[PDB]
Parts: sequence; C-alpha cells; structure tokens
Amino acid sequence: PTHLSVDTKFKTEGLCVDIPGIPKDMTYRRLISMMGFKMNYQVNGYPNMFITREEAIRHVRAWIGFDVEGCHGTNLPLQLGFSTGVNLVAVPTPLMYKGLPWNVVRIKIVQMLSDTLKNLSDRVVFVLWAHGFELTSMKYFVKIGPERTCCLCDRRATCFSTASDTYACWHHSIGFDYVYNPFMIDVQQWGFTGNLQSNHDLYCQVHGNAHVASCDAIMTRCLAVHECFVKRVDWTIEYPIIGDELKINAACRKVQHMVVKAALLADKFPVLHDIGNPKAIKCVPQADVEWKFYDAQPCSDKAYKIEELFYSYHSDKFTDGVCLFWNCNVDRYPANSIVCRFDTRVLSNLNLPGCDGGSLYVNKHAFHTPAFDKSAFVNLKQLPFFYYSDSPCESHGIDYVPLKSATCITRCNLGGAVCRHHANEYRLYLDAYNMMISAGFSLWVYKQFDTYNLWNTFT
Ligand SMILES: O=C(NCCc1ccncc1)c1ccccc1F
Ligand SMILES: O=C(NCCc1ccncc1)c1ccccc1F
Ligand SMILES: [Zn+2]
Ligand SMILES: [Zn+2]
Ligand SMILES: [Zn+2]
Repeated sequence: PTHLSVDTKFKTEGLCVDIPGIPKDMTYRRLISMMGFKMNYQVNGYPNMFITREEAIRHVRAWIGFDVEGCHGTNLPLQLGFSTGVNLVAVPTPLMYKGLPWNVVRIKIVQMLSDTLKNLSDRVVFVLWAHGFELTSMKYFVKIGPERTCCLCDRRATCFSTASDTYACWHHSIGFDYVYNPFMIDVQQWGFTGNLQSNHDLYCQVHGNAHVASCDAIMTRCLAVHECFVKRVDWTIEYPIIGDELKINAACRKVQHMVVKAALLADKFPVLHDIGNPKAIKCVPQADVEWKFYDAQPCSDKAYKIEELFYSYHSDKFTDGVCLFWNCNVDRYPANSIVCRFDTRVLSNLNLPGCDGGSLYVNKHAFHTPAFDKSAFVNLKQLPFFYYSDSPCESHGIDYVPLKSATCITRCNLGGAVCRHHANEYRLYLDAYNMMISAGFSLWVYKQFDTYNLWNTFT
C-alpha cells in the first residue's frame, strides 16, 4: 500500500455542475482517461496522476493550489489561478493577465512552477477543490509518461519541451512548454460538507474571496495545510535537506547555550522553569540553578494561553527565577523570561505559507506555527547580540585581522586586547547568530538583562 490505486473510487458530485451527466460510479482510471490522458499499462514509476493524503503530506513542499474558472469549455475563455497569486487567462482561439492562447499560457506555467519549486521540491502536487474545468484543462499544459531524468542533470524530469523533444527538471527548464508527470490531489475527496469558502473560513481569516481563481487556489491549499498540519499532526515524517537545515539547528543550539548561560551568570536566578519540548535537555549542564522542566508540545493551531500553561495548580511559583520558552509559543510571555519565537513572516525555502497567518516551517519535520504577534512580547525587550566566554585565552592548532568589538565579552577584551582564540570564536558565533536570525527566529529577554553584569564574572 504505497501508491493510490487507479481502481480507487472517485466521488464525482463536485464535478457535475461543470460536467453534467457525469457517472456517479467512477475510478481514477476512468477519470484520467476522461481527462484526455492514456496510461498504456505503464510500470515505469508513474502509477497514477493522483496521490494519497499520506503521499501529499510527504511532498508538502511541492503543493500548488490550482483552480480554473470559466470566464464565459472549448468555446469560452478560462481563468487559471495558482496559490502563488497568479491568474492567467487562456483563450481557445492577485496578478491578473489578459487572454492569450494555450501555446503561450503553457510556457508561462512552466516558468512560474519552475521558479517557485526549484529550491523546494523534485515535483509539483496540484492541490484541487475539483469542480471539472481544472481537470479538463490539464491536457493543454501537461504531458505524462514514464519517469525520466533531466537532460542536463540527475534530478527527475518535471518539464518537457516540444521544440527540442527533451526533458528537464525545475532547474533546467528555461524555454520548456509542458509540465511533465505532475501529481494532484482533490481535497473534496476527503469528505466535506459545503463549499470551499465555508470550510476554509471556519479556520482562516487571512485569505479573503475576491472571486478570482487564485483566491480559490490559495483557500484550497490553506484548507489542505489546516487538515494535514494543523488539526492533524505527524512529527515523525522526515523531510529531505534542501538548504541550511543543519547549520540553522546547530546555530540554534549554540545561541541557546550562550544566552541562557549568560542570563544565569548576570542575574544568578536560583531556579529556571524550562517550558516546552517534552524531550528537552539542560542547555547549560554546568549551571548551579535548579532546573525544572514542564512539557508542552509545539502548538500548531493557536498560541498557548499562559493562564492554561501556568495556572490550575511543579515549582508552582513561575514568578521565582526565570522562565525559558525556547520555541514554546505563548499568547503573552511573563516578564521573567528568556524567549526564542519563530517569526512566521520570514521569507525562506524552509518556511511555507500557512493557515490563518501562521506558517509551515519545514526543517527535518513539518511544524505549523501560529502567526507571529508582537504583543506576545510586551513584558520583554529584544535581546541584543553579544558573545560571552570564560574559556582560557589559548589558540591551539585561517588567517587573522585583529578583532575590536564592545560585544566580545571576554577576559582578554576586558584586559584591553582580544586574543586570537576568542576572536575566531566570536566570528564563528556571530555567523551562527546571523544564520539563526535570518532563518526567522527572534530572541527576547527580561528587561533587566544587561551584559555589563557579565564583566565582573572575570575577577
Ligand atoms: O514563499 C515562498 N515560497 C512560495 C511557496 C508557495 C507559494 C504559493 N503557493 C504554494 C507554495 C518563498 C519566499 C521566499 C523565499 C523562498 C520561498 F520559497
Ligand atoms: O516545535 C519546534 N521544534 C521541535 C521541538 C520543540 C520545541 C518547543 N516546544 C516543543 C517542541 C519548532 C517549531 C517551529 C519552529 C522551530 C521549531 F524548532
Ligand atoms: Zn536538471
Ligand atoms: Zn486561509
Ligand atoms: Zn581571549
């Protein structure tokens, strides 16, 4: 049970307004044939154009909401909308393009999908709320066949060119005119009552319905993300490395140890309340502090209410010492906090657009994160960059330019001249810091935090 059987039944009720008379009894095999495609009993890696929910979730990076609305059907112009906000008008002769024939529309589709997906995935998964026109329009821009490799590289082929009779991946498809071996899923097969807008609007207020095909395409993909990542959560599913995943996670671990160690040295809290990850380890193992853990899984729908996390009767007194919220998203942080909050607004290959302002952050696992809210941090301040070290000034073992920095909190800098070891360590740490920030993470600390209190730890 790996792929979706072509002999699986497809409910056609949602298709009968564009396609009147459609048989109630329908398989994927018959539907694909009706869409104008011939599979020829091919055992060559492409068993079905349609995929399961499980296969769709594994390939969330490939998701592109797609909707087709009749502007006037072989005789009428069609408006093709994509969750990228693009609207193309195909004539059979929020970006809105005027009517053009299919031979030019298909070139634009290949360019748009290649630019959106080359750094995300090896495929495209068209996420539909199928009514008919979108399925019958696929023959105009899609070619199918056996699984192939790119003409210029080892990646699988996602595009085809009728000019050169060649196949290309998303990175080498310039000038290509056909989408090759796409995948698709119809959200209406999941069992919903009512139309797209009524189901989407139950969980999201950020996407509106301007009555254009891209609006519906956006709502469709948002609803699919809500069903698969918000109301249902599977953190076991692994996702491939496509960018700076390893460096970001390593930087996150370096920054957490640095910031927590310095906060304990500067304000000598007798107790730390570590709220979040049920699998958390002490990030500063040598610290004197009483380390107490509280379990909370990552919230994917709304941010946790601090009243529910802390009250209803543990040290009980969270007000004593400091609270560490490392990627634990709460509505309003207490004043005595050390916080790392992922900013859902960040533009990156890891962060996909999500539901109701939130974003789907995909790094080893998929985490739908609730919308970033600046008010969550009213009792805190932004944590400034600093590097702290009490390790001995000793090189051991990359050329050098002398480091001068007020934020290099070391015994050598206190003594008036940064040593080579602490300069190399400072520069490596600043790189890890910038990587973590640029990835979308934001750091916040209790208002009394002052790095001036770290200089007296060298006496
Ligand atoms: O937002 C991004 N990617 C679009 C994903 C997407 C869009 C529309 N419909 C489905 C999926 C992005 C932004 C900045 C950098 C890299 C990115 F990948
Ligand atoms: O949930 C995340 N990370 C798994 C460990 C974890 C942390 C905190 N609370 C529970 C669990 C996570 C979510 C969004 C962005 C970055 C992340 F690291
Ligand atoms: Zn290639
Ligand atoms: Zn939405
Ligand atoms: Zn030094």
